[PDB]
Amino acid sequence: NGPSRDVKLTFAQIAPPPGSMVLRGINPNGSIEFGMRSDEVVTKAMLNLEYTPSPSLLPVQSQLKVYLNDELMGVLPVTKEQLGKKTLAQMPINPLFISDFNRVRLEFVGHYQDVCEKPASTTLWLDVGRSSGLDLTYQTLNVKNDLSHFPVPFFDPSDNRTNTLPMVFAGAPDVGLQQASAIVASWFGSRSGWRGQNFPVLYNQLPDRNAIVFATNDKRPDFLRDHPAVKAPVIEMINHPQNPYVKLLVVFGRDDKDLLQAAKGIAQGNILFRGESVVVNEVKPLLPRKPYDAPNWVRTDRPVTFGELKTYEEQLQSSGLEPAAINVSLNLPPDLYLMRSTGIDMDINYRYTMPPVKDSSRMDISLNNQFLQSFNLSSKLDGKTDVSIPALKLGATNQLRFDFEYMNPMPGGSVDNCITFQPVQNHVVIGDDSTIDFSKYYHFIPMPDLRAFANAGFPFSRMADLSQTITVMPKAPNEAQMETLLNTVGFIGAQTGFPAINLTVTDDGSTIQGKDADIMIIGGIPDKLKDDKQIDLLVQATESWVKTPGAMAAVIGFQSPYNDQRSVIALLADSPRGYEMLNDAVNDSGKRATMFGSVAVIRESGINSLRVGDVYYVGHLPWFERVWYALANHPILLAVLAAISVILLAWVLWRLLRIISRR
Repeated sequence: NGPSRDVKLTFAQIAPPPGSMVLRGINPNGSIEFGMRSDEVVTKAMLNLEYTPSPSLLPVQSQLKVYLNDELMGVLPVTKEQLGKKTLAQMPINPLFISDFNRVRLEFVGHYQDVCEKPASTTLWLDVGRSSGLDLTYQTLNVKNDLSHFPVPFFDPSDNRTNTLPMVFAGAPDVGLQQASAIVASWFGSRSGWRGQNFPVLYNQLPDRNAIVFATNDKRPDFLRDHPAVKAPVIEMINHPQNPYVKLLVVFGRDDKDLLQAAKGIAQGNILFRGESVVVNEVKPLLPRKPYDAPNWVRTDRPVTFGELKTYEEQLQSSGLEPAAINVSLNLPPDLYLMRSTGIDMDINYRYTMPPVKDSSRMDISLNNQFLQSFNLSSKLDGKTDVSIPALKLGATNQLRFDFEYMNPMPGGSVDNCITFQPVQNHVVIGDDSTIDFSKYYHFIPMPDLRAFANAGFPFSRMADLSQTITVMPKAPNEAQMETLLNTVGFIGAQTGFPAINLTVTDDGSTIQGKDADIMIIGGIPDKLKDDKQIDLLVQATESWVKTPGAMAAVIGFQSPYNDQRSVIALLADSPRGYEMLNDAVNDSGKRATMFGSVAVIRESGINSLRVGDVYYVGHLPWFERVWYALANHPILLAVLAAISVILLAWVLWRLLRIISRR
């Protein structure tokens, strides 16, 4: 037996509630995409359809095929009495061909006239209902308990849903255990990517999921008893003592240092986990990380050529009668200075198939579903394309999708004589020689803002490995403080492409005096003031603490009075219920992006965002070129400065004239 999940997914083709997709004679293919977890087995597959055929098609000579993976298992011909009203459709699918990946697509073949039919006509059309999709039930399988498939039993990069793995601790962690948990949590985030993370911690209890257990040979979580003492950090894959269906991950050691060493090995040496009970003895770094070298972010040392931006094999080309929209996902750091009116040029060298005659076909480059510019598609077949695309996103993932719109050439040809021909298809490819320029750009941005932090985590992800980062926690943190820390570092790890293994966590504010690093505030300050006046009072309340040493959830960020070059970030609450709603506010991207300014108070109903305090700037741009931007805004003042220089020239000329006369 075992637990089973009954998932329900609709057609992969876009179908907004305003209007569902229609299978016409020009595009009769509708594909459904799903993936397996490499651990579940399909027990019962069911497919439901609600189709309404037009009454202008022959019943017998019109059918639709159902494909699971390049094969058919049944057809559903339309009867004479079915052409008018809607009817349900039940089609079982044999669960034998579902190994790891399937493309369930349906094709429509129909006929409306015998002696002469016109392809891609309007009189024939098919549409499906809203509730039309596969109904397959998964089933948990007994894994062979092998550690070589890391991290497949914990996180398989094949699901479209967010993961949720708890991290049970030994109870009341200390200064030497929090940092190791952050390192492991961050490495999951660097692998989670856009799927999202959720890390609910526990204490002295074991859940019914694939959790992770931490032990230091002392104060074991009341189920690791009778285990002999270990002389080395041992990582096992023991199962749940009550049911052998979930897989845990215990980490052993002798003290705080031992567990930290084991955690670093997991996040770095993931390619040599063999068998079971893998031990690590010596893992040390050799070289630091160059600034702004996150794998997800595009590098600026030399212009890239879409070589590492493919992240797929058959993405830069399309085929078939209707070519698909080729898209490229790119992320850029938010440090690119604005107010330059320059843009980013392109060097696209796409090649296509020669059309027969001048069909006036056009190709348009779209950006975030917005029309930008269209070109011609005739070469009497390779065309150089240079364009500076404005209006980027600067922090969020912005796509550069563009499609190839082709009209049917010679639809009927002759009207008096019936002509029938097979539909001809064509291919298209963009090429890997197209480059974009990021050679010499300067880093400059107003620092006291949370939009950059909420989109890319700039105030903390300056270094890929987080060489300088200071986090403070109250003594003996409860579930809330650990829960909000693990998600936050995972958010930083998710945006970047390298786990944070060099960060540190302290327990008091005495060690941060004079330190040149990234100060981060997590926990709770005295919260007693009324709801009316948190806009201004909280500004000095947190500042007074940094210098020396129906719930509320406020995130703030201001200048750190230690270096005048780094930003502090503070997360405050009053009740554990506040932490839970604060985490839910940042986990989802639906409303988290709607957060700008310094102070962002989280309320039960809505989010009130405002900007207060004195702003400042970050980065190191040439001071000589700074005046160029300042003089740009002041047009009248620039003329006055030139006039003053010209007026002073006359005084020098008068003195020169007197000197010339005396000469």
